[PDB]
Amino acid sequence: MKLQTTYPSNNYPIYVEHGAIKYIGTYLNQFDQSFLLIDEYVNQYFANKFDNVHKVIIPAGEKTKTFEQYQETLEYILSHHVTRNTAIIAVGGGATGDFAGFVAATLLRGVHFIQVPTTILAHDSSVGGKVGINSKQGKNLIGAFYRPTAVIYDLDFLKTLPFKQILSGYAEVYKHALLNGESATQDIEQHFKDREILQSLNGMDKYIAKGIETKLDIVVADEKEQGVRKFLNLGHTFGHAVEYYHKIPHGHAVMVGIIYQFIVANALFDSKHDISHYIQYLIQLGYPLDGVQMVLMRQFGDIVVQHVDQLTLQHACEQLKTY
Ligand SMILES: NC(=O)c1ccc[n+]([C@@H]2O[C@H](COP(=O)([O-])OP(=O)(O)OC[C@H]3O[C@@H](n4cnc5c(N)ncnc54)[C@H](O)[C@@H]3O)[C@@H](O)[C@H]2O)c1
Ligand SMILES: [Zn+2]
Repeated sequence: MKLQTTYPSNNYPIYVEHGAIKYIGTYLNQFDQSFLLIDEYVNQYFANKFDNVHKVIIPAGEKTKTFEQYQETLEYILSHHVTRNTAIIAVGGGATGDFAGFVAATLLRGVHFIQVPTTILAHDSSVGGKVGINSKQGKNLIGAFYRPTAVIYDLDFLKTLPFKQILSGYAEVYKHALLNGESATQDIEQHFKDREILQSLNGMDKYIAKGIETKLDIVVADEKEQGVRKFLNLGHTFGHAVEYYHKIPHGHAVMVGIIYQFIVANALFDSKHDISHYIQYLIQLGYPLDGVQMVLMRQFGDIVVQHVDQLTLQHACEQLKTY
């Protein structure tokens, strides 16, 4: 399946399929040089699937998204007397994509950029143009909006994901379903009903694709997060925090924030959200359970963005600790 952005100009394809890795060669030709920036671990796993093109091994996961690693990689690459017709190919998860993407965005004011996502959670991150690094202050505080030349998503990369990464990635697949509606949420809940099915990845393809289409509507609609793209931050308000203190996986935190979010909506609008229902769903999936802006779902199809006071968040956290 090939998806494609529909902006008034400068659009990119999104190849989602088992074996899409092939499509990378078709591009590589039209580039002077190509820098294969690949994750430390990811390189171990697929160094062979890849062996004018240079491989740059960067730290694992979030370890590379530092301002320091940003200077070193740009410098190292710059030393290779590059040109504006150079491409940065990002092989790895969301962390490498963001980092490599920020290098590609700032190198010579912007060079060519190929996204090669290898995680479930990367179905979300490789789409939309958000790239960047973290700051000693907080998460993705420094970055840019920069459209890749193409997104090449090969589903076979997913076969080697520990369950920990499956769970983490699922949170985003599930967030999109939530944002996509009540019918898509009950649809995905019934399929991925337990840890076993989830861990097997059976049918994740369809849901991943569905997830990309959902976001592809929102980001083409509101590219710079000036309107509806803020709905994508569902459960990231409380998620982004929890993550930075307990350093759990990104997706694990989102789920906790998605629960939290439901609790808050119940306080304000009294949505009558079966919190007990969502909690049990996380338990069945195998999730280890151990005015501030905010994207709140008042009802499926009625997503809102508004401030919330400490007292409401204080009470929303009280309720959550119940579980
Ligand atoms: N719009 C956006 O740009 C956006 C949206 C969502 C999340 N994010 C960012 O993305 C990151 C989270 O995504 P992530 O989970 O992919 O991060 P990640 O890069 O850290 O990948 C998770 C782990 O999986 C390993 N891994 C990668 N591919 C693998 C594979 N096929 N087999 C086995 N192990 C593999 C990595 O080495 C890493 O240890 C965060 O840094 C977050 O801030 C950005
Ligand atoms: Zn996210």
